[PDB]
Amino acid sequence: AQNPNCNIMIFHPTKEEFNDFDKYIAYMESQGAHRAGLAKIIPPKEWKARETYDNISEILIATPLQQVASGRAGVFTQYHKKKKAMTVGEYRHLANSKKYQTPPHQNFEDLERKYWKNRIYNSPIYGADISGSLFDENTKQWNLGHLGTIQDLLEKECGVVIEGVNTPYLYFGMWKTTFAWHTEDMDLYSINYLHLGEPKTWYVVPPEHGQRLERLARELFPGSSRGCGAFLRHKVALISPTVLKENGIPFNRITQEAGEFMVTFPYGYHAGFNHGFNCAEAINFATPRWIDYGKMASQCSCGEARVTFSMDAFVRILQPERYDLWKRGQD
Ligand SMILES: Cc1ccc(C(N)=O)cn1
Ligand SMILES: O=C(O)CNC(=O)C(=O)O
Ligand code: NI
Ligand SMILES: [Zn+2]
Repeated sequence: AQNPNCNIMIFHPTKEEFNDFDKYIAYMESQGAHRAGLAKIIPPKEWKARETYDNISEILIATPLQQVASGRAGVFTQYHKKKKAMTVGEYRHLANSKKYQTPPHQNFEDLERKYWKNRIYNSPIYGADISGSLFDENTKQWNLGHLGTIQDLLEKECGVVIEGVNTPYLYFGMWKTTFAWHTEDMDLYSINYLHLGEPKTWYVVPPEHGQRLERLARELFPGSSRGCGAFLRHKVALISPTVLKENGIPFNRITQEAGEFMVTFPYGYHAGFNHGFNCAEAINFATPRWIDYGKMASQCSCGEARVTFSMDAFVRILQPERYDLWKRGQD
């Protein structure tokens, strides 16, 4: 078996290898990449996402989210307090202000130490889940707005015909902005391109060990667990690498820099944080190997987790028994 220790693999496709997205994902998996839950892909040197990022400042963040933490440094939840709209120009200025800017640090490891030591004592503002794309329309390779849709994958594999669409989202981050432990909706893949700015550090649990993380989460957040059998779907829980190590949870970490892609694989739990002002673009996608994961995916039915329009059809077709109770939570 390839990659039995479930290490995060890093790929360097040539421009020739970068033409066929599906084929390269399949290649990565032939090398065992999916066992880690996360892979890095460094684009060929000839490739560019867009010519320049001039005027990005005009983009509106309609609902910036202030990420307020509760708990202890290594085990906490965050809730999102909605703030007034601001442009990316205003957001960038805020990110770079004395109150919010990245502190002096020696290297990535020093900054990681500072993050887990001090995260809960601050409330950074995240510009998350903004529908849109920053890829040039003339970028033909790995353009996250030009991928085959999940609906077409389901149609090709299963012959089913469903409503729904599948578009990218933009994420504007600053120092300490955080994504909580989660898998994707319906345990889909995700792909994430860091367009510009400071790095993003990722933590990931191998899919074959995801239930170990769930078990620990139920122990660490017992009230949340009683409220919902799938509460990690709420995307509010953080657990530090130190606490994961103390509890024997297998995981890996890696830092993504501007110009790099990350792919998360079905049922690969991940969490992380931003180093400073940056902009990422991400979208969910599917492959034939995903279908079985979609069938098995656990759902939030307490009503907390956000349900996109398109997820309805996935649950309806892949999980018809769950559908009625699940939509009872959506509506
Ligand atoms: C605590 C918890 C959260 C989410 C899930 C899941 N399978 O989605 C399971 N257990
Ligand atoms: O970049 C972020 O803030 C969160 N991204 C993801 O969880 C992802 O790409 O799957
Ligand atoms: Ni994700
Ligand atoms: Zn729930």
